[PDB]
Amino acid sequence: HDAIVPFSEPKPVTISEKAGVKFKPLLDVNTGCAPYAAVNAEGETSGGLQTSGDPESGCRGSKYGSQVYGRSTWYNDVWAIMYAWYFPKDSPMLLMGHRHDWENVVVFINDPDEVEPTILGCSTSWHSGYIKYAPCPTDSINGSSVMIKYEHSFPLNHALNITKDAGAYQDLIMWHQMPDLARRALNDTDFGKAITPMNDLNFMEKIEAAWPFKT
Ligand SMILES: *[C@@H]1O[C@H](CO)[C@@H](O[C@@H]2O[C@H](CO)[C@@H](O[C@@H]3O[C@H](CO)[C@@H](O)[C@H](O)[C@@H]3O)[C@H](O)[C@H]2NC(C)=O)[C@H](O)[C@H]1NC(C)=O
Ligand SMILES: *[C@@H]1O[C@H](CO)[C@@H](O[C@@H]2O[C@H](CO)[C@@H](O[C@@H]3O[C@H](CO)[C@@H](O)[C@H](O)[C@@H]3O)[C@H](O)[C@H]2NC(C)=O)[C@H](O)[C@H]1NC(C)=O
Ligand SMILES: *[C@@H]1O[C@H](CO)[C@@H](O)[C@H](O)[C@H]1NC(C)=O
Repeated sequence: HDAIVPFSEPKPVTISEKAGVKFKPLLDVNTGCAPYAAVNAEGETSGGLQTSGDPESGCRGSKYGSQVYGRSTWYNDVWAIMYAWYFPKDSPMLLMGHRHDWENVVVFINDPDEVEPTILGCSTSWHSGYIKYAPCPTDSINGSSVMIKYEHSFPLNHALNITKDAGAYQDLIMWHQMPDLARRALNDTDFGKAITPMNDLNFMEKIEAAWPFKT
């Protein structure tokens, strides 16, 4: 329980690293787990938590701090950045819920190599699909940080959506900055009902599913 030590956020050097840090979302959590690190540098992964009668018990926050995962690519001449969070359980009241949970938002900007790139759209994970916004509404943008809420509405489990309430930042690690042992684990580990969204199997399919523009 709470054994995984997160990666530190390295000081950004490349275009994509700098943009990754610049456009980190704010995450506000409502009645669920705080985000936890899913994997460590040695490739061990979180065991999650069994479902129980309280949505937050055991997962109010790691003694090691939190993590947010990032991965980016050009797609259809727009720059797409995925931010993903891992939670040890998703266990709402009245619902069966499950061990493990992965959520993500995809932020779309015009070009990462501008002094002030423009957010063009944003898509928030919703039970394997997305809620798509084009444009990303201004009231949910805090500087260059989209404001995201993790919450549940009966009769479905937790999901993400934009919000006007400012949350908090987590230490960001980008896919390429994790050691090969960690990427191997994120590529291969079975999280049951939760699917790791930025690993090599799923990332491009997810970016395509997240495309919010009326093309
Ligand atoms: C995802 O988030 C969006 C953004 O907040 C949600 O859309 C919003 O839904 C509410 C419905 O409660 C709309 O609220 C307004 O509320 C008053 C209540 O008195 C109503 O009278 C107004 O006519 C108006 O509908 C709000 O306009 C709407 N915003 C947008 C941009 O659509 C959306 O429901 C969330 N989706 C999920 C699945 O949770
Ligand atoms: C998920 O990410 C991991 C880590 O980046 C990828 O595993 C790494 O990539 C290849 C897998 O084909 C391995 O290289 C191969 O090693 C064998 C045995 O030494 C050699 O015969 C081949 O010529 C090739 O060099 C690499 O060792 C492996 N690393 C680890 C730690 O597993 C994996 O490919 C990714 N999965 C997907 C679906 O992309
Ligand atoms: C923007 O985020 C900060 C925390 O990062 C918060 O203190 C502030 O109230 C937010 N402002 C708006 C307008 O959302």
